[PDB]
Amino acid sequence: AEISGAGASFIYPLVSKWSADYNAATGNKVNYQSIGSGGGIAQIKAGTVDFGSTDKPLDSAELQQAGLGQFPSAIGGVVPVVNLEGIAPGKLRLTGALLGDIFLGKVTMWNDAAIVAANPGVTLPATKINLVHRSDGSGTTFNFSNYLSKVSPEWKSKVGEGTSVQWPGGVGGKGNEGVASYVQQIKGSIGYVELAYALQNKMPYTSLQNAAGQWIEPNAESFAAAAASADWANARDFNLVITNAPGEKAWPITATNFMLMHKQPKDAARSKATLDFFKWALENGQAQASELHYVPLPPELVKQIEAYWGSEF
Repeated sequence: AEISGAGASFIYPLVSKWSADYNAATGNKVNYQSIGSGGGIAQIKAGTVDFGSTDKPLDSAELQQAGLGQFPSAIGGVVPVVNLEGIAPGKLRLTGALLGDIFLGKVTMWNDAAIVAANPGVTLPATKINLVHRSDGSGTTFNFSNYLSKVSPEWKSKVGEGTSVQWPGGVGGKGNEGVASYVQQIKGSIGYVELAYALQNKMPYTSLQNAAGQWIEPNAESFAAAAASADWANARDFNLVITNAPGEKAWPITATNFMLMHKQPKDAARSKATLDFFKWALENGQAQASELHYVPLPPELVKQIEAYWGSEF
């Protein structure tokens, strides 16, 4: 029995692993196309897939208009990644305001006084910062630009947030893989990817300062610390963005991937089979999530989701 899904590259490393493990355990096949959140929303609204995947949650008004249900799948994090010589992953430090100024093109050199001051003892080149951003409609760009809007008033007014924004500069890469590839190809570059892409490529991601003023390294622990303040119980359709999370251990660009399905499917058998996969992922696929440095959904959230499936589908 075969289900089809498409969307967010943010969750693709996890969906791929779950699909292989779910097949071993049940004999069922899950097919997933990594095409970005914009692509995911478009394909599910076109009815070409059984599920769409996006890291930008849709609001209740949009879900009602489209006849869709929405639920989280797993929590991850967006991380700034760099191509700098002699920098270990996590070593480079940026505040949210400084990261905003870099992506705005206000801070254009690696030896800019703010970068040097935040990184004592780090050797920085006297070269241009080469920006890399997503070219496609992206949930990773949504969570990144959403975070930047909260910590940079100039970013909020000039660029704002969304699956696509008007980037002041840089090159555009397709998908998280395309941003990773461009960062590897260009010396002195800076991009943003979901943590699993920095880890599989052995790329230097940066530390970021959280709203509590602590220097944080992106990992399942810091993502979980950010997720700990999420009020999922009071969210409608799980519409909640968890960037700039409070508290001492939170990674400031923590994000949730969401799955989208039709509340009244034309194929009841395939829709039931889709929910069969997601129930397995949330109940039996937590080790796989932790292994890839995602945060598996906690039990109360899984209960809320299963109740949502019951009432909406």
